[PDB]
Amino acid sequence: QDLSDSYERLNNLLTNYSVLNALIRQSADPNAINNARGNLNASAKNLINDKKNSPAYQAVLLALNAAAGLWQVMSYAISPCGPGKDTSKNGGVQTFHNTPSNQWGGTTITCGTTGYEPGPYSILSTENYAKINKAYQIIQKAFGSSGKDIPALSDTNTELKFTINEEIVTKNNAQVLLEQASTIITTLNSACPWINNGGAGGASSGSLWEGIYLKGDGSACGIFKNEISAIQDMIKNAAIAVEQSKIVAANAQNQRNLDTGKTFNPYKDANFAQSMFANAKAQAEILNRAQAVVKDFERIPAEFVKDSLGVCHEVQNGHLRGDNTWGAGCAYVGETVTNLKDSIAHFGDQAERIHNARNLAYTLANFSSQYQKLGEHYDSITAAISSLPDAQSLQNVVSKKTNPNSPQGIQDNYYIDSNIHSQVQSRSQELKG
Repeated sequence: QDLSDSYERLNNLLTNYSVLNALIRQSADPNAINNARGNLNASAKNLINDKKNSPAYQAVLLALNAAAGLWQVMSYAISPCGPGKDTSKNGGVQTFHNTPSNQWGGTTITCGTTGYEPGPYSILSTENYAKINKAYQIIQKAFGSSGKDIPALSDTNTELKFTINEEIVTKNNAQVLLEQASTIITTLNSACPWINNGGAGGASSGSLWEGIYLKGDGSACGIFKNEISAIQDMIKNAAIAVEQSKIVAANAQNQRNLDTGKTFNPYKDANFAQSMFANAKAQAEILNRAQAVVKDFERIPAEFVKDSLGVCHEVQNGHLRGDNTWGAGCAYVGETVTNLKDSIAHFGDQAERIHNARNLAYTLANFSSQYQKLGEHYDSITAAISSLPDAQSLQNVVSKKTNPNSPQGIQDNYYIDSNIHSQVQSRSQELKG
Protein backbone atom coordinates (compact mmCIF):
# COMPACT_ATOMS: atom_id res chain seq x y z
CA GLN A 1 0.00 0.00 0.00
CA ASP A 2 0.90 3.69 -0.55
CA LEU A 3 1.02 4.38 3.28
CA SER A 4 3.58 1.56 3.89
CA ASP A 5 5.59 2.90 0.91
CA SER A 6 5.45 6.44 2.38
CA TYR A 7 6.76 5.17 5.77
CA GLU A 8 9.74 3.25 4.30
CA ARG A 9 10.42 6.43 2.19
CA LEU A 10 10.35 8.68 5.30
CA ASN A 11 12.41 6.18 7.36
CA ASN A 12 15.23 6.12 4.80
CA LEU A 13 15.24 9.96 4.68
CA LEU A 14 15.49 9.94 8.53
CA THR A 15 18.45 7.47 8.42
CA ASN A 16 20.20 9.57 5.73
CA TYR A 17 19.47 12.79 7.68
CA SER A 18 20.64 11.36 11.07
CA VAL A 19 23.95 10.02 9.59
CA LEU A 20 24.73 13.19 7.57
CA ASN A 21 23.97 15.21 10.71
CA ALA A 22 26.36 13.24 12.99
CA LEU A 23 29.06 13.67 10.28
CA ILE A 24 28.53 17.45 9.90
CA ARG A 25 28.77 17.82 13.70
CA GLN A 26 31.93 15.61 13.69
CA SER A 27 33.45 17.76 10.81
CA ALA A 28 33.38 20.82 13.10
CA ASP A 29 35.32 19.09 15.94
CA PRO A 30 39.21 19.23 15.79
CA ASN A 31 39.39 16.65 18.65
CA ALA A 32 37.23 14.18 16.55
CA ILE A 33 39.34 14.92 13.45
CA ASN A 34 42.64 14.40 15.41
CA ASN A 35 41.25 11.09 16.77
CA ALA A 36 40.37 9.81 13.25
CA ARG A 37 43.73 10.90 11.75
CA GLY A 38 45.63 9.28 14.66
CA ASN A 39 43.51 6.11 14.19
CA LEU A 40 44.38 5.92 10.44
CA ASN A 41 48.12 6.51 11.04
CA ALA A 42 48.12 3.69 13.67
CA SER A 43 46.18 1.19 11.48
CA ALA A 44 48.29 2.21 8.39
CA LYS A 45 51.51 1.30 10.27
CA ASN A 46 49.74 -1.86 11.50
CA LEU A 47 48.94 -2.91 7.87
CA ILE A 48 52.17 -2.03 6.00
CA ASN A 49 54.87 -2.22 8.76
CA ASP A 50 53.74 -5.38 10.62
CA LYS A 51 53.98 -9.00 9.55
CA LYS A 52 52.21 -11.14 12.21
CA ASN A 53 49.23 -8.89 12.96
CA SER A 54 48.80 -7.58 9.38
CA PRO A 55 45.89 -9.10 7.39
CA ALA A 56 47.58 -7.63 4.24
CA TYR A 57 50.92 -9.47 4.90
CA GLN A 58 49.12 -12.70 6.02
CA ALA A 59 46.91 -12.50 2.88
CA VAL A 60 50.05 -12.48 0.69
CA LEU A 61 51.60 -15.34 2.72
CA LEU A 62 48.56 -17.62 2.20
CA ALA A 63 48.45 -16.96 -1.55
CA LEU A 64 52.20 -17.84 -1.81
CA ASN A 65 52.12 -20.97 0.43
CA ALA A 66 49.00 -22.11 -1.38
CA ALA A 67 50.61 -21.68 -4.85
CA ALA A 68 53.90 -23.42 -3.80
CA GLY A 69 51.93 -26.05 -1.85
CA LEU A 70 49.76 -27.13 -4.86
CA TRP A 71 52.98 -27.58 -6.91
CA GLN A 72 54.70 -29.47 -4.06
CA VAL A 73 51.76 -31.79 -3.42
CA MET A 74 51.05 -32.88 -7.04
CA SER A 75 54.24 -32.29 -9.26
CA TYR A 76 55.41 -35.86 -8.51
CA ALA A 77 52.34 -37.33 -10.22
CA ILE A 78 52.69 -35.16 -13.34
CA SER A 79 53.31 -37.37 -16.43
CA PRO A 80 57.16 -37.46 -16.68
CA CYS A 81 58.38 -34.24 -18.27
CA GLY A 82 60.48 -33.98 -21.43
CA PRO A 83 60.69 -32.49 -24.98
CA GLY A 84 59.18 -35.38 -27.02
CA LYS A 85 60.64 -37.14 -30.13
CA ASP A 86 62.60 -34.04 -31.21
CA THR A 87 65.11 -33.15 -28.46
CA SER A 88 65.78 -29.72 -30.10
CA LYS A 89 62.21 -28.60 -29.38
CA ASN A 90 60.03 -27.74 -26.29
CA GLY A 91 62.95 -26.75 -24.01
CA GLY A 92 64.97 -29.83 -25.03
CA VAL A 93 66.44 -32.01 -22.27
CA GLN A 94 67.13 -30.27 -18.90
CA THR A 95 67.87 -31.17 -15.20
CA PHE A 96 66.38 -29.25 -12.21
CA HIS A 97 67.73 -29.38 -8.64
CA ASN A 98 65.93 -28.61 -5.34
CA THR A 99 62.57 -29.51 -6.87
CA PRO A 100 59.63 -30.59 -4.59
CA SER A 101 60.38 -33.86 -2.76
CA ASN A 102 58.88 -36.84 -4.68
CA GLN A 103 57.22 -39.97 -3.18
CA TRP A 104 60.83 -41.37 -2.49
CA GLY A 105 62.54 -38.14 -1.35
CA GLY A 106 64.20 -37.25 -4.64
CA THR A 107 64.81 -33.47 -5.16
CA THR A 108 66.47 -33.70 -8.67
CA ILE A 109 64.53 -34.22 -11.90
CA THR A 110 65.57 -34.65 -15.53
CA CYS A 111 63.02 -33.65 -18.21
CA GLY A 112 64.26 -36.16 -20.78
CA THR A 113 61.11 -38.05 -21.89
CA THR A 114 60.92 -38.60 -25.69
CA GLY A 115 58.31 -41.41 -25.87
CA TYR A 116 55.34 -38.95 -25.71
CA GLU A 117 54.56 -35.45 -27.17
CA PRO A 118 54.23 -32.62 -24.57
CA GLY A 119 50.88 -30.90 -24.14
CA PRO A 120 47.48 -31.10 -22.37
CA TYR A 121 46.44 -34.69 -21.34
CA SER A 122 50.05 -35.66 -22.17
CA ILE A 123 53.49 -34.96 -20.61
CA LEU A 124 54.67 -31.59 -19.34
CA SER A 125 57.07 -29.82 -21.76
CA THR A 126 60.67 -29.14 -20.52
CA GLU A 127 60.14 -25.35 -21.16
CA ASN A 128 56.97 -25.32 -18.94
CA TYR A 129 58.79 -27.26 -16.20
CA ALA A 130 61.62 -24.67 -16.34
CA LYS A 131 58.98 -21.83 -16.16
CA ILE A 132 57.08 -23.28 -13.13
CA ASN A 133 60.40 -24.32 -11.44
CA LYS A 134 61.94 -20.79 -11.78
CA ALA A 135 58.84 -19.27 -10.21
CA TYR A 136 58.87 -21.91 -7.38
CA GLN A 137 62.60 -21.31 -6.68
CA ILE A 138 62.08 -17.52 -6.35
CA ILE A 139 59.21 -18.07 -3.86
CA GLN A 140 61.31 -20.54 -1.83
CA LYS A 141 64.42 -18.22 -1.76
CA ALA A 142 62.25 -15.20 -0.84
CA PHE A 143 60.92 -17.00 2.29
CA GLY A 144 64.48 -18.03 3.25
CA SER A 145 65.61 -20.75 5.69
CA SER A 146 63.49 -19.27 8.54
CA GLY A 147 60.42 -18.88 6.31
CA LYS A 148 60.12 -15.23 7.54
CA ASP A 149 62.41 -13.30 5.09
CA ILE A 150 59.61 -11.57 3.06
CA PRO A 151 59.68 -7.84 4.03
CA ALA A 152 56.62 -5.86 5.27
CA LEU A 153 54.50 -4.34 2.44
CA SER A 154 55.98 -0.79 2.98
CA ASP A 155 59.42 -2.27 2.03
CA THR A 156 59.54 -2.92 -1.77
CA ASN A 157 63.20 -2.42 -2.80
CA THR A 158 64.83 -5.38 -0.93
CA GLU A 159 67.02 -7.28 -3.49
CA LEU A 160 66.70 -11.06 -4.02
CA LYS A 161 69.85 -12.55 -5.65
CA PHE A 162 70.70 -16.27 -6.19
CA THR A 163 71.90 -18.76 -8.85
CA ILE A 164 69.52 -21.48 -10.10
CA ASN A 165 71.07 -25.03 -10.80
CA GLU A 166 71.34 -18.78 -14.35
CA GLU A 167 71.73 -15.96 -11.81
CA ILE A 168 68.43 -14.32 -10.76
CA VAL A 169 68.44 -10.62 -9.80
CA THR A 170 64.98 -9.44 -8.64
CA LYS A 171 63.15 -7.89 -5.60
CA ASN A 172 61.94 -9.72 -2.46
CA ASN A 173 58.62 -7.90 -2.57
CA ALA A 174 54.96 -8.98 -2.69
CA GLN A 175 54.38 -7.75 -6.29
CA VAL A 176 57.19 -9.99 -7.68
CA LEU A 177 56.23 -12.99 -5.45
CA LEU A 178 52.53 -12.86 -6.37
CA GLU A 179 53.58 -12.83 -10.06
CA GLN A 180 55.76 -15.95 -9.35
CA ALA A 181 52.72 -17.56 -7.69
CA SER A 182 50.62 -16.72 -10.81
CA THR A 183 53.23 -18.25 -13.14
CA ILE A 184 53.02 -21.58 -11.24
CA ILE A 185 49.16 -21.85 -11.44
CA THR A 186 48.71 -20.18 -14.87
CA THR A 187 51.45 -22.44 -16.47
CA LEU A 188 50.02 -25.55 -14.67
CA ASN A 189 46.47 -24.76 -15.78
CA SER A 190 47.18 -23.98 -19.50
CA ALA A 191 49.79 -26.76 -20.04
CA CYS A 192 47.24 -29.04 -18.24
CA PRO A 193 49.53 -32.18 -18.30
CA TRP A 194 48.19 -35.70 -17.58
CA ILE A 195 48.31 -37.16 -14.05
CA ASN A 196 49.77 -40.73 -13.75
CA ASN A 197 46.88 -43.28 -13.94
CA GLY A 198 44.45 -40.33 -14.42
CA GLY A 199 44.96 -39.44 -10.76
CA ALA A 200 43.82 -42.89 -9.43
CA GLY A 201 45.38 -43.79 -6.08
CA GLY A 202 45.30 -45.30 -2.59
CA ALA A 203 43.43 -42.60 -0.67
CA SER A 204 39.86 -43.10 0.75
CA SER A 205 38.81 -40.50 -1.91
CA GLY A 206 39.73 -42.91 -4.71
CA SER A 207 42.59 -40.64 -5.95
CA LEU A 208 46.26 -40.07 -4.96
CA TRP A 209 45.23 -37.27 -2.54
CA GLU A 210 42.67 -37.16 0.31
CA GLY A 211 39.89 -34.64 -0.38
CA ILE A 212 40.50 -34.83 -4.18
CA TYR A 213 37.71 -36.90 -5.82
CA LEU A 214 37.93 -37.94 -9.51
CA LYS A 215 34.96 -36.75 -11.61
CA GLY A 216 36.04 -38.59 -14.78
CA ASP A 217 38.89 -36.30 -15.95
CA GLY A 218 42.52 -37.44 -15.57
CA SER A 219 44.34 -34.19 -16.48
CA ALA A 220 45.85 -31.65 -13.95
CA CYS A 221 43.38 -28.86 -14.83
CA GLY A 222 40.50 -31.40 -14.63
CA ILE A 223 41.36 -33.09 -11.29
CA PHE A 224 42.40 -29.73 -9.64
CA LYS A 225 39.80 -27.36 -11.34
CA ASN A 226 38.40 -26.19 -7.93
CA GLU A 227 41.84 -25.82 -6.23
CA ILE A 228 43.41 -24.00 -9.23
CA SER A 229 40.36 -21.66 -9.33
CA ALA A 230 40.50 -20.89 -5.55
CA ILE A 231 44.23 -20.20 -5.73
CA GLN A 232 43.96 -17.92 -8.82
CA ASP A 233 41.36 -15.74 -7.01
CA MET A 234 43.56 -15.79 -3.81
CA ILE A 235 46.45 -14.36 -5.92
CA LYS A 236 44.12 -11.82 -7.65
CA ASN A 237 42.66 -10.55 -4.33
CA ALA A 238 46.03 -10.42 -2.42
CA ALA A 239 47.52 -8.50 -5.48
CA ILE A 240 44.69 -5.93 -5.15
CA ALA A 241 45.65 -5.53 -1.41
CA VAL A 242 49.34 -4.98 -2.47
CA GLU A 243 48.37 -2.17 -4.96
CA GLN A 244 46.18 -0.46 -2.28
CA SER A 245 49.13 -0.61 0.15
CA LYS A 246 50.93 1.95 -2.12
CA ILE A 247 48.12 4.41 -1.15
CA VAL A 248 48.47 3.62 2.61
CA ALA A 249 52.30 3.87 2.17
CA ALA A 250 52.00 7.30 0.56
CA ASN A 251 49.93 8.50 3.62
CA ALA A 252 51.99 6.87 6.45
CA GLN A 253 53.69 10.20 7.49
CA ASN A 254 52.64 11.41 10.98
CA GLN A 255 50.71 14.78 10.84
CA ARG A 256 50.59 17.64 13.38
CA ASN A 257 47.36 17.67 15.50
CA LEU A 258 44.92 20.61 14.94
CA ASP A 259 44.76 23.09 17.84
CA THR A 260 41.82 21.96 20.03
CA GLY A 261 41.75 25.50 21.55
CA LYS A 262 41.30 27.35 18.20
CA THR A 263 38.15 27.43 16.03
CA PHE A 264 38.20 24.96 13.10
CA ASN A 265 36.66 26.25 9.87
CA PRO A 266 35.41 23.20 7.87
CA TYR A 267 35.14 25.24 4.66
CA LYS A 268 38.83 26.30 4.71
CA ASP A 269 40.95 24.29 7.11
CA ALA A 270 40.27 20.80 5.58
CA ASN A 271 42.74 20.70 2.63
CA PHE A 272 44.18 17.45 4.26
CA ALA A 273 40.79 15.67 3.93
CA GLN A 274 41.33 14.35 0.35
CA SER A 275 44.43 12.23 1.22
CA MET A 276 42.71 11.31 4.56
CA PHE A 277 39.78 9.90 2.50
CA ALA A 278 42.01 8.06 0.00
CA ASN A 279 44.01 6.52 2.92
CA ALA A 280 40.89 5.20 4.77
CA LYS A 281 39.23 3.97 1.51
CA ALA A 282 42.49 2.04 0.72
CA GLN A 283 42.75 0.58 4.27
CA ALA A 284 39.13 -0.60 3.99
CA GLU A 285 39.90 -2.25 0.56
CA ILE A 286 42.96 -4.10 1.94
CA LEU A 287 40.64 -5.52 4.62
CA ASN A 288 37.97 -6.47 2.00
CA ARG A 289 40.68 -8.28 -0.03
CA ALA A 290 42.37 -10.06 2.98
CA GLN A 291 38.94 -11.44 3.99
CA ALA A 292 38.20 -12.44 0.30
CA VAL A 293 41.45 -14.44 0.29
CA VAL A 294 40.04 -16.39 3.36
CA LYS A 295 36.78 -17.00 1.50
CA ASP A 296 38.59 -18.22 -1.69
CA PHE A 297 40.84 -20.54 0.39
CA GLU A 298 37.76 -22.11 2.06
CA ARG A 299 36.49 -23.38 -1.35
CA ILE A 300 39.34 -25.94 -0.96
CA PRO A 301 38.02 -29.04 0.96
CA ALA A 302 39.25 -29.35 4.55
CA GLU A 303 40.50 -33.02 3.97
CA PHE A 304 42.87 -31.83 1.22
CA VAL A 305 44.33 -29.18 3.54
CA LYS A 306 44.75 -31.45 6.64
CA ASP A 307 45.22 -34.94 5.05
CA SER A 308 47.23 -34.07 1.90
CA LEU A 309 48.90 -30.62 2.21
CA GLY A 310 49.81 -30.98 5.89
CA VAL A 311 51.05 -34.57 5.20
CA CYS A 312 52.91 -33.75 1.84
CA HIS A 313 56.21 -35.33 0.75
CA GLU A 314 58.21 -32.20 1.93
CA VAL A 315 57.18 -32.77 5.62
CA GLN A 316 57.42 -36.60 5.11
CA ASN A 317 61.12 -36.11 4.26
CA GLY A 318 61.75 -33.61 7.12
CA HIS A 319 61.99 -30.38 5.12
CA LEU A 320 60.91 -27.62 7.58
CA ARG A 321 62.08 -24.10 8.55
CA GLY A 322 65.32 -23.34 10.49
CA ASP A 323 71.62 -23.16 4.01
CA ASN A 324 68.50 -24.91 2.50
CA THR A 325 65.28 -23.08 1.57
CA TRP A 326 62.23 -25.12 2.72
CA GLY A 327 60.32 -22.23 4.31
CA ALA A 328 57.37 -22.15 1.87
CA GLY A 329 54.49 -24.42 0.87
CA CYS A 330 52.19 -27.26 1.98
CA ALA A 331 53.95 -27.60 5.39
CA TYR A 332 52.71 -24.11 6.44
CA VAL A 333 49.41 -23.67 4.52
CA GLY A 334 47.20 -24.71 7.48
CA GLU A 335 48.83 -22.43 10.08
CA THR A 336 48.90 -19.46 7.64
CA VAL A 337 45.04 -19.61 7.12
CA THR A 338 44.73 -19.64 10.96
CA ASN A 339 47.17 -16.66 11.28
CA LEU A 340 45.26 -14.75 8.55
CA LYS A 341 41.78 -15.34 10.10
CA ASP A 342 43.22 -14.46 13.58
CA SER A 343 44.83 -11.23 12.18
CA ILE A 344 41.47 -10.14 10.64
CA ALA A 345 39.58 -10.87 13.92
CA HIS A 346 42.25 -8.92 15.91
CA PHE A 347 41.81 -6.01 13.44
CA GLY A 348 38.15 -5.57 14.63
CA ASP A 349 38.49 -2.30 16.62
CA GLN A 350 40.78 -0.75 13.94
CA ALA A 351 38.38 -1.72 11.11
CA GLU A 352 35.43 0.17 12.68
CA ARG A 353 37.65 3.33 13.20
CA ILE A 354 38.67 3.09 9.47
CA HIS A 355 35.02 3.21 8.29
CA ASN A 356 34.27 6.11 10.66
CA ALA A 357 37.50 7.96 9.52
CA ARG A 358 36.48 7.46 5.84
CA ASN A 359 33.01 8.97 6.27
CA LEU A 360 34.37 11.92 8.32
CA ALA A 361 37.10 12.47 5.67
CA TYR A 362 34.51 12.42 2.81
CA THR A 363 32.28 14.90 4.74
CA LEU A 364 35.26 17.28 5.46
CA ALA A 365 36.38 16.96 1.79
CA ASN A 366 32.87 17.94 0.59
CA PHE A 367 31.60 20.04 3.57
CA SER A 368 29.90 22.85 1.59
CA SER A 369 27.92 20.32 -0.57
CA GLN A 370 27.32 17.86 2.31
CA TYR A 371 25.94 20.65 4.57
CA GLN A 372 23.59 21.86 1.74
CA LYS A 373 22.47 18.18 1.43
CA LEU A 374 21.48 18.17 5.20
CA GLY A 375 19.18 21.14 4.51
CA GLU A 376 17.65 19.45 1.41
CA HIS A 377 16.99 16.33 3.53
CA TYR A 378 15.29 18.56 6.22
CA ASP A 379 13.01 20.11 3.55
CA SER A 380 12.39 16.59 1.98
CA ILE A 381 11.26 15.17 5.43
CA THR A 382 9.00 18.18 6.23
CA ALA A 383 7.36 17.71 2.79
CA ALA A 384 6.95 13.90 3.31
CA ILE A 385 5.33 14.34 6.77
CA SER A 386 2.80 16.95 5.43
CA SER A 387 0.72 14.36 3.50
CA LEU A 388 0.89 11.67 6.24
CA PRO A 389 -2.07 11.07 8.67
CA ASP A 390 -1.43 12.82 12.05
CA ALA A 391 1.47 14.86 10.56
CA GLN A 392 1.14 17.02 13.74
CA SER A 393 2.67 14.38 16.14
CA LEU A 394 5.45 13.65 13.58
CA GLN A 395 6.34 17.29 12.65
CA ASN A 396 8.93 17.48 15.52
CA VAL A 397 10.92 14.34 14.29
CA VAL A 398 13.36 16.94 12.89
CA SER A 399 13.97 20.54 13.92
CA LYS A 400 16.39 23.32 13.01
CA LYS A 401 17.76 26.07 15.29
CA THR A 402 19.53 29.17 13.90
CA ASN A 403 22.96 30.36 15.22
CA PRO A 404 24.05 33.47 13.18
CA ASN A 405 26.88 33.99 15.75
CA SER A 406 28.57 30.69 14.57
CA PRO A 407 32.36 31.31 14.33
CA GLN A 408 32.52 28.18 12.02
CA GLY A 409 29.86 29.37 9.51
CA ILE A 410 27.30 26.68 10.46
CA GLN A 411 24.34 29.10 10.80
CA ASP A 412 21.77 26.25 11.04
CA ASN A 413 21.92 23.55 13.70
CA TYR A 414 19.89 20.51 12.71
CA TYR A 415 18.34 18.05 15.14
CA ILE A 416 16.48 14.75 15.13
CA ASP A 417 14.16 13.25 17.80
CA SER A 418 15.46 9.68 18.29
CA ASN A 419 12.11 8.56 19.81
CA ILE A 420 9.93 9.79 16.92
CA HIS A 421 12.61 8.21 14.57
CA SER A 422 12.42 4.81 16.41
CA GLN A 423 8.61 5.06 16.21
CA VAL A 424 8.74 5.64 12.40
CA GLN A 425 11.42 2.90 11.95
CA SER A 426 9.20 0.48 13.89
CA ARG A 427 5.90 1.66 12.28
CA SER A 428 7.47 1.04 8.81
CA GLN A 429 8.45 -2.62 9.65
CA GLU A 430 4.94 -3.13 11.10
CA LEU A 431 3.29 -1.93 7.84
CA LYS A 432 5.70 -4.09 5.71
CA GLY A 433 4.12 -7.20 7.36
